[PDB]
Amino acid sequence: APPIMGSSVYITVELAIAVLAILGNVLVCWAVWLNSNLQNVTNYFVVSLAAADILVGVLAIPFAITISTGFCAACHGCLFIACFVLVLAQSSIFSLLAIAIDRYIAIAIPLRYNGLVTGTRAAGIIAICWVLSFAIGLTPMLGWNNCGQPKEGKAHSQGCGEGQVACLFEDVVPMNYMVYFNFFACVLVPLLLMLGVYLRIFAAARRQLADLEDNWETLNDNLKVIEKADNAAQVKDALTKMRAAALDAQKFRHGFDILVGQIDDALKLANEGKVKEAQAAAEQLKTTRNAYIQKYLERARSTLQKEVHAAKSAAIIAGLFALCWLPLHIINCFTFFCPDCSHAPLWLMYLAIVLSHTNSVVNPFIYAYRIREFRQTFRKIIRS
Ligand SMILES: CC(C)CCC[C@@H](C)[C@H]1CC[C@H]2[C@@H]3CC=C4C[C@@H](O)CC[C@]4(C)[C@H]3CC[C@]12C
Ligand SMILES: CC(C)CCC[C@@H](C)[C@H]1CC[C@H]2[C@@H]3CC=C4C[C@@H](O)CC[C@]4(C)[C@H]3CC[C@]12C
Ligand SMILES: CC(C)CCC[C@@H](C)[C@H]1CC[C@H]2[C@@H]3CC=C4C[C@@H](O)CC[C@]4(C)[C@H]3CC[C@]12C
Ligand SMILES: CCn1c(=O)c2c(nc(/C=C/c3ccc(O)c(OC)c3)n2C)n(CC)c1=O
Ligand SMILES: CCCCCCCC/C=C/CCCCCCCC(=O)O
Ligand SMILES: CCCCCCCC/C=C/CCCCCCCC(=O)O
Ligand SMILES: CCCCCCCC/C=C/CCCCCCCC(=O)O
Ligand SMILES: CCCCCCCC/C=C\CCCCCCCC(=O)O
Ligand SMILES: CCCCCCCC/C=C\CCCCCCCC(=O)O
Ligand SMILES: CCCCCCCC/C=C\CCCCCCCC(=O)O
Ligand SMILES: CCCCCCCC/C=C\CCCCCCCC(=O)O
Ligand code: NA
Repeated sequence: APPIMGSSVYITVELAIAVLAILGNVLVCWAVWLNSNLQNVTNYFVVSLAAADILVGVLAIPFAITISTGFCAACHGCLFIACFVLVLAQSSIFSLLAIAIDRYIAIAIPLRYNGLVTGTRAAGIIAICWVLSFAIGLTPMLGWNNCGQPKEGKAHSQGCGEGQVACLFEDVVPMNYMVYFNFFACVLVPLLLMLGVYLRIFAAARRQLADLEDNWETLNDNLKVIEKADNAAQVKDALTKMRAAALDAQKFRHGFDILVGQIDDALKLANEGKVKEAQAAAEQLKTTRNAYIQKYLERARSTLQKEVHAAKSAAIIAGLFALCWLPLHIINCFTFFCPDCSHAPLWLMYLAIVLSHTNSVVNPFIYAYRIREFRQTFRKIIRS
C-alpha cells in the first residue's frame, strides 16, 4: 500500500495532538499569569512543564512528521530535528522532579518552606534545568551519532546529495544512546527518584495525621484518667503528660495559652496534695478543648489532607508521563537488546510516537479535574 495513505493517518493524528497540546497548555499559562492565587513556586514548574508541552506541539510534532518521511537532509540537521523532542522530554522530567521535591519540602518542613523555596530560586532552577535539558537531549550532536556511518544505499535510492542522508530517527540517533543514556540514566532513574519522593511525601502525611490523632487521644484519655484518679500523684502524672503533649501540638495561640495555663493551674494544686481542687480545675480543660483545640485540630488535619490531595494530583501527572513515554522506550529496548527479534512494526512505532505526544495534552485536564483554583480560572477565561 502507498506509504502516503498510512502516513496521512499518522500525520493527521499528530496535527490533532499538536492543536490540543498548544490550546490546553496556553490555557494553563494564561491561568497562572492572570490568577495571583496560582502564582506560587510549584506552579512556576507547572508553567515550565506547559511551555515544554507547547513546544511539543509547535516544534517537536512538526519535526516528527518531517522525520517520518525520510527526506534527504544533511545528517547533523537531521540529528537536531530528531533530538529536539529529547530536550523537551528532559525538561518535563526536571519539572516533574522539582514539583515532587517542592511538595516534599512543603509537607516535611512547612516552617521553613517559604524561606527556602522562593520565586527567584525557582526561576534560577528552571533556567538551569532548561540548559541541562539541551545538553542531555542534544548530546548526539556532540558526536554520539551515526552520521559517520551513513546508509548510502538508502541515500542513493532517495536521490540524496553528497553529504546527505535519508532523514530517519533510528538511522541517525544511536540506540545505545537512546536506551542506556536517555532512557535508563536520564528518564528511568529520575522517575524512580520521583516515586521515592512521593513515597516519602505520603508516609510523612500519614505519620503527621497519626500524630495529630494520638495527641488528641492523649489529651482526652489523660483527662479521663484524672477524673478517676485517687491520690494527687496520679493527677500530677496525667497533667505532666498533657503539658508535654500540649506544647508538642503547639508547634489558636490563645487556646494553647489557656490550655497550658489551665494545666499548670491543676499541676500546682496537685503538687500541694489538693486532689479534688486539681481534678475540678482539670475539668475546665474540656471547655478549652471544645472551643479551641478541636478546631485547631480539624484545620491542621484538613490542611494535611489538602496536601495529600495536591501530592496525588502531581503524582498522577508524573505517572501519566511514565505511561505515555514508556511504550516507545520499551520498544527501543527490544530493538537494541534483541537483534534476533523482528523490529516492532511501523504502525506500532507510530502508535508509540503519538502516545508519547498525547502526554502533552493530558496535564491541563488533570489540573481542571483535580485543582479548583485552576478549574475556576479556566472557566472565567473561556467565558471572557
Ligand atoms: C524559534 C523557532 C521558530 C526556530 C525554528 C527553526 C527550525 C525550524 C530550523 C532550525 C535548524 C533547521 C535545520 C538545520 C539544517 C537542516 C539540514 C538541511 O539539509 C535540511 C533542513 C534542516 C533539517 C533544518 C530544518 C529546519 C530547522 C530545524
Ligand atoms: C503500559 C506500558 C508501561 C507498557 C507497555 C508494553 C508494550 C510497549 C510492550 C508489550 C508487548 C511488547 C511487544 C512484544 C513482542 C514484540 C515482538 C518483537 O519482535 C518486537 C517487539 C515487540 C513488538 C514488543 C514491543 C513492546 C510491547 C508492545
Ligand atoms: C518500568 C520500570 C520499573 C522498568 C522498565 C522496564 C524495562 C527496563 C524492561 C521491561 C521489559 C524488558 C524487556 C523484556 C524482554 C526482552 C527481550 C530480550 O531478548 C532482551 C531484553 C528485553 C528487550 C527486555 C529489556 C528491558 C525491558 C524493556
Ligand atoms: C523518544 C524519542 N523518539 C524515538 O525514540 C523514536 C522516534 N521515532 C522512532 C522510530 C521511528 C521509525 C522506525 C522505523 C521506521 O521504518 C520508521 O519509518 C518512518 C520510523 N524512534 C525509535 N521518535 C519520533 C520522532 C522519538 O521521538
Ligand atoms: C513558530 C514556527 C516554528 C516552526 C514551524 C514548523 C517547523 C517545520 C520544521 C521543518 C521541517 C521541514 C524542513 C525539511 C524539508 C526541506 C528539506 C528538503 O526538502 O530536502
Ligand atoms: C552544556 C552545559 C552543561 C552544563 C550546564 C551548566 C548549568 C548552566 C547554568 C546557567 C544558568 C543561568 C541561571 C543561573 C541563576 C541561578 C540562580 C538561582 O538558583 O536562583
Ligand atoms: C513496565 C511494564 C513492562 C512491560 C514489558 C512487556 C514485555 C513482555 C513481553 C516479552 C515477550 C517478547 C518476546 C518476543 C520474541 C520475538 C520472537 C522472534 O521474533 O524471533
Ligand atoms: C522560541 C520559543 C520560545 C517560546 C516558548 C513558548 C512557550 C512559552 C510559554 C509562556 C511562558 C509563561 C510565562 C508566564 C506564565 C506564568 C508565569 C508567571 O506569570 O508567573
Ligand atoms: C505555529 C506554527 C507551528 C507549526 C506550523 C507548521 C506545520 C508544519 C506541518 C508539518 C511539516 C512537515 C514538513 C514536510 C517535510 C518535507 C517532506 C519531504 O521533503 O519529502
Ligand atoms: C529563540 C532564539 C533561538 C536561537 C537560534 C537557535 C537555533 C540554532 C541554529 C543553528 C544551529 C542548528 C544546528 C543544526 C544546523 C547545522 C547542522 C547541519 O547543517 O549539518
Ligand atoms: C551533560 C551534563 C553536563 C553537566 C555539567 C555539570 C554542570 C552543572 C552544574 C550546576 C549548575 C549550578 C549553577 C550554580 C551557579 C549559579 C547559582 C548561584 O548564583 O548561586
Ligand atoms: Na511533558
